[PDB]
Order: sequence, then structure tokens, then C-alpha cells
Amino acid sequence: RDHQATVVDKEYIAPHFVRVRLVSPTLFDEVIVEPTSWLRFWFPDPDGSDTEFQRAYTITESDPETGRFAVDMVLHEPAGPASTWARTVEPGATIAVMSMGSRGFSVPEDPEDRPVGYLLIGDSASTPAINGIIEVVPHDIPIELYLEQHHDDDVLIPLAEHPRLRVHRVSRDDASSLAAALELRDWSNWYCWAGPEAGALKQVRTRLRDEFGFPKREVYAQAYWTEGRA
Amino acid sequence: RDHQATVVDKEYIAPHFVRVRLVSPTLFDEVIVEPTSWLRFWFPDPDGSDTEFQRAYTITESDPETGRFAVDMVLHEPAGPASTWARTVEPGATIAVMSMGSRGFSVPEDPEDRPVGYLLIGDSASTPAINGIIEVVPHDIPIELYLEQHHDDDVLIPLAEHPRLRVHRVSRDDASSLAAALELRDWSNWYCWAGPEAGALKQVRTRLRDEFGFPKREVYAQAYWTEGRA
Ligand SMILES: Cc1cc2nc3c(=O)[nH]c(=O)nc-3n(C[C@H](O)[C@H](O)[C@H](O)COP(=O)(O)OP(=O)(O)OC[C@H]3O[C@@H](n4cnc5c(N)ncnc54)[C@H](O)[C@@H]3O)c2cc1C
Ligand SMILES: Cc1cc2nc3c(=O)[nH]c(=O)nc-3n(C[C@H](O)[C@H](O)[C@H](O)COP(=O)(O)OP(=O)(O)OC[C@H]3O[C@@H](n4cnc5c(N)ncnc54)[C@H](O)[C@@H]3O)c2cc1C
Repeated sequence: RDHQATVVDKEYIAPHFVRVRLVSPTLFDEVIVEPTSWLRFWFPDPDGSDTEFQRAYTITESDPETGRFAVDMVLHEPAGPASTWARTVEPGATIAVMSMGSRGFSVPEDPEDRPVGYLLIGDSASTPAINGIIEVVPHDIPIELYLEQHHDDDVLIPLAEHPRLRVHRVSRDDASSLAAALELRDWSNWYCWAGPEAGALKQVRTRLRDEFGFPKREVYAQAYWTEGRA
Repeated sequence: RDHQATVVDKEYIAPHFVRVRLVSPTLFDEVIVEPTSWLRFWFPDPDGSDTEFQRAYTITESDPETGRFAVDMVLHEPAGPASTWARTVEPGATIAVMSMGSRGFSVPEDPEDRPVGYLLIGDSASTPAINGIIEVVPHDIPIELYLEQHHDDDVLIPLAEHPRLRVHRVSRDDASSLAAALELRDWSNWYCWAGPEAGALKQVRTRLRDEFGFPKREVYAQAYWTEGRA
């Protein structure tokens, strides 16, 4: 079930990173926001037709009592309907939103059931999701963050703070760069959350399973976008 | 004159080796970056007072058009105000920086005026400076690199690539270990750049002059730190 949402504000978090604030009073009814919770939007055709384009974006602000919420959107090159929308939308615009397909992230209750560390892999598009994860990881658990870099402005996108976060930025030469940048160490009992580009995710998953020995139950991997395709 | 710099990013190049990225548009108004160029930072008191502590760090990244730059910092043991800062600083923090007393490294333009080889001596603290040197040494000039080792993780600190680079690692038993490790060979017309610990440098200089026959003008020696002293 979709809901209509009205844009109320727009803030430039980084030069190519736009936070769009909306309101949808019935959206969060029985829908609890978790780390990496996301929404489907039906974005308008920039060229003016009635065709709409469904894209996914992570929730970065939420107030269930008012239905106010926000999403952070990368202004990527080349552009698409959603990033064009982020660039040009003004408060007062409306858009249909839906919550369906989103599984949350959670740290186990028992400390002795928790991973001995989190391996987070993504880029600018999954930084909202990864930031939500970092904000809930206990302070005594280390975090190895790998961010595939596409522009110099990427370093300006704010990251969540954590006392045991170690950040690694990866220059993308091809789809093999992200998997090759991963440190070869002991990954025993670690948990991996990966939301990178589709072509890079393929070679990342292969490395996690075969070389790093990650079990399936300790990996969540979803392609957040695809190079050269919608 | 100092300039205010804002921290924009932090990356863990090695487990005890942190690259801190900053921005300061006015810094590169009168500063030209050369190999081994360094800056003076006024680090804050980790204990929370108004006292500041001036320390030197090598420029590893620089963009004069935007004012963005980076330094690589060793997380040493025992810690000091600067390495504590490297461990604990978050993006958005500010710090005063100054360029004063920094002389660069250069290779003679005339090939017949160039050294027949480069003898590079240092450790993790002078590895950013040494890397900058390696990157500009012509491919037909051999490089003999000696790095005094303090921890096993020191081999994880990336070195610059060079077709004629030969690396030698030295375990430190005392201030005499580094000098004794140097190979006794013909060093005629070689050039030496040395930035090790102060006590080790004293005995290195003596061996360069008294035993290896290095002229004073073919040697650059600068102590980068002192054992048991701030
Ligand atoms: C669960 C989920 C959550 C997501 N959350 C976010 C979020 O919070 N913030 C965010 O910015 N993105 C997020 N994404 C990714 C976003 O949906 C994609 O980037 C999407 O393709 C952008 O839609 P678009 O209309 O702008 O471009 P599209 O029409 O899909 O593609 C047009 C062109 O732009 C390229 N392109 C698309 N995205 C990128 C990109 N990041 N970087 C470089 N090039 C790109 C494409 O390769 C293509 O060539 C999420 C994806 C998923 C699956
Ligand atoms: C021109 C110049 C450029 C330099 N560039 C760099 C650079 O790019 N990256 C870098 O990491 N360092 C660099 N150094 C060395 C750095 O300035 C010293 O390590 C400095 O002492 C660090 O300041 P601190 O506050 O962390 O420790 P301090 O307060 O000075 O000393 C605290 C304690 O830690 C010890 N200690 C200090 N440094 C080290 C060290 N490397 N290894 C082991 N023990 C140490 C000291 O002996 C002392 O006991 C440079 C020095 C010079 C002169």
C-alpha cells in the first residue's frame, strides 16, 4: 500500500548529496524504522511524460507521530529520474511512497551471540544505510568500513561516528577493485553487510564465500545500483 | 603565519597508520608541495586543557586548487598528543597548521649530476617522506632503503613502488642497531637521505662520514623523533 508524501524541505549535506525532507502522516503506522529501512518512490519523468520510475532510498530521518521523514540522495553522473528529481524538486511537490521489501538490521540481544566485528562494504548510495548500522553497533565491537569512491566529493559525505570504526576508501578501476581492496585477515565470526554496485558486488560475494570463508547466515549483500543501467 | 584547517576524512592505511585528510584553502597560497614537504600542527591537549603541542607531519596528499591535503600519522607506543589526536579526531575538528622550515627534495636535472644511487634511512615516521622521494627517483637509479622496525605491523605500511628499490628492515635493540645494519659496500657518489630516531641518527651520521666516505653535502640527516622524549 502506497502513501502520498509532500516535500517540505531540501538540504545540501554535501555538494552532490541532497537530503530531501517529506511528510506522510499515515506512512509509519505499524511500520517501525530500523537501520537500513528504505522506501520505494515513484519518481516522475524529467522529460514531462506520465511515465514513473520506481527507485529505492534509505530513511535518514523519521518521526512516526507526524509522518515527517527524510532521504539522502546521491547526485550521480550520468543522472537518472530520481537524482534529477533530487536536483530540481522544490517543497510542495508530491510523490507516492511505499514500504515493502525492507528487512531491518539488528544487533543480537545476547552479547555472546554478537559478531566479533562488522565488515561494511558499499559506496555513497549505501552510506545512509551504513550510517544507520554504525549508529547502533556497540562501542566494543570493531567496524571495518570499505567505501568505493567515485568522486572527490565523496569524502565530504558525512559518516556516522564510532570509537572502533576504521574507514577504507577504494578507487574503482573496474568491477574487481572493491573485492581486491578487502584486507586478507582472519574474518572468523565477523558479520558482513554489503550494499555496493551490482558488478562489484558479484566479485565481492565470491571473495567473501570462497576465500574469506564467510557463512551465508553472516552475510547480507544486495546490489544498490548497476553501472550503465537503471 | 598559521592557517585554520578542518578535518574532512580519516582512513586507516595500516592498523597503526592513519591518514587524516584536511582542507585549508589559504594554506597553498604561498606553499608549493615538494617531496618530504612537511607542516607544523598545533595539536590539542588530550587531557582537555588549553595547552597546545606543536608537531611536524609530512604532506602525503595535496590539491592546491581546493586546499585539500592529507598527512599520515603513526599510532606509536607510548602515545603523544599528536598520535592520540590521530586516534580520536573526527571529521569537523579544526587545527592550526603552518609551513615553516620545510626544504624539499629534488633530483638534479642533468643526468650526469645525479647520484648513482640513493641510500634512504628511516622508519614508519619518515615513511611518508621516503615514499615521496621514491616516487620521483628516476627508474634507472637504484634505491637502498633501510627501515628500522618497531612493530610487526610496520610491514603493512605501504611503500612507494620503484623498479630498482631494495628494502631492508632492521630490528632495533638499541641506538646502534640501524647504523650497524647498513651494508658495507662502495657508496661512492651515492646520496643519503636519513630521517630516523635521534639516537640512531647520531651513529648513522658517524658511519656515513667516517666509514662510508659520504661528503656532508651528499647527506641530508634530520631526526624525526626521540626515544623517551616528546
Ligand atoms: C534498498 C536500497 C536502498 C537504497 N538507498 C539509497 C539512498 O539512501 N541514497 C542514494 O543515493 N541511493 C540509494 N539506493 C540506490 C539508488 O536506488 C540507485 O542509485 C538508483 O539507481 C538511483 O536512481 P536514478 O533514477 O537516479 O538512476 P537510474 O535511472 O537507476 O540509472 C541512471 C544512470 O545513473 C547510474 N547510476 C545510478 N545510480 C548511481 C549511483 N549511486 N552512482 C553512480 N551512478 C549511478 C546508473 O548506472 C545509470 O547509468 C538504494 C538502493 C536500494 C536497492
Ligand atoms: C619534518 C618532520 C616530519 C615528520 N613527518 C611525520 C609523518 O609524516 N608521520 C608520522 O607519523 N611522524 C612524522 N614525524 C615525526 C613526528 O613528528 C614525531 O613522531 C612526534 O614525536 C609525534 O608527536 P606525538 O605527540 O605523537 O608524540 P611526542 O609527544 O612527541 O612523544 C611522546 C612519546 O612517544 C614517543 N614517540 C614519538 N614518536 C614516536 C614514533 N614514530 N615512534 C615511536 N615512538 C615515538 C616518544 O619517544 C615519546 O616517548 C616528522 C618529524 C619531523 C621532524
